[PDB]
Amino acid sequence: PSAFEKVVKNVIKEVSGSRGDLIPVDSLRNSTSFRPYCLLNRKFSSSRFWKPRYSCVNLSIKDILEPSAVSDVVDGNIQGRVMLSSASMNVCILRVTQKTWETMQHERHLQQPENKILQQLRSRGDDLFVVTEVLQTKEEVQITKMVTIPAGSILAFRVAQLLIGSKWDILLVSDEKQRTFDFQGLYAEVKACSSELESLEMELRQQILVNIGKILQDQPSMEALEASLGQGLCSGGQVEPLDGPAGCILECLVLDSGELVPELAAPIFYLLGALAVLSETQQQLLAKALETTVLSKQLELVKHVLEQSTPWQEQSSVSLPTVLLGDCWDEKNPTWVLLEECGLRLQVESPQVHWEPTSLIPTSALYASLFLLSSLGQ
Repeated sequence: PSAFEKVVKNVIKEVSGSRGDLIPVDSLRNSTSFRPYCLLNRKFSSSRFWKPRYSCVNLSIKDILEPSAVSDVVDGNIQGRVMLSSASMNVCILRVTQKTWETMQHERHLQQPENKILQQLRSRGDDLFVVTEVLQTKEEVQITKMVTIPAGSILAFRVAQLLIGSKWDILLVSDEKQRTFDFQGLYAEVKACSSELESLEMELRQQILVNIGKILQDQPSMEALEASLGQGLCSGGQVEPLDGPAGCILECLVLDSGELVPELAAPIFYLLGALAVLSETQQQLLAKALETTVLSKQLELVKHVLEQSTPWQEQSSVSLPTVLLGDCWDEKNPTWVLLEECGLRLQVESPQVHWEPTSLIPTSALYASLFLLSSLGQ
């Protein structure tokens, strides 16, 4: 949360919606992408405890069906005003009624001859969502570096997964199971995964670690890596070789031909997703600790924060064994920042951490990342 993630976290927290998942916007330069009726894709989701970043398809919805338009954005419901941490800013929300969704679901139907993007997306198994309610600004606001935010700038949005095939329809109710085209289970997932890694050759492991530690400093490598893995997996066939440390890992999963080994590549697809959700500063600091054992502690602390925050709906608090980290626990401690960039606010006095529901998804993966990376090196 550098500069502009702060005012967005204020607005989504004060008037948070108990009707559905209110996803926050990330960059102010990308806010136009997430307008109502617009489209976003998210990669495959082989887990329940997280769902990686929603990425913008850079397309609306009137252009996937037959006749073009979308229709129009309805429901200006001005959010009156908010409190900040000048200091008096009015925001507004833009929604599209399910009535207009269902008439346009019956008015226009799917455009079949779409193979440019619709086929590039199903080729990987990616979920597809439409932006269904959005929260934008009314006032041209100037907040303190000084920054200006123009009228209509979007600050958060609600999405609706839609599935394809014979009929297109919208999922206003977020069913995490249908695809487009407790902690007991969490440990069950990440331990079932770490099983298929505990059967790998020794220097096989250490090569993937250092190569992952290499692409830990460069996301585009990871995005393409996560891409090749998803393309080759739920479709089969041959994967095109890749360069850089993205390629040096890829070469560990193609047989001799370009075809992947599922028992050996889906788990790295998994770990990859667990790294997808991390913060830039977060994944960077994680890169230097791969070659050490100071992951088991990080694992064990994070295991704590999630084993003591159950049930995961109520804004709870947890105390942590400061004694375990060895080093003086403070604002410049590794595990402090891992959890702070994880969306939690910490303090030295017990209870040390303040766990929110917003950070179940990120903290989830922070455990998984630490579980598997620590699982390679034993």
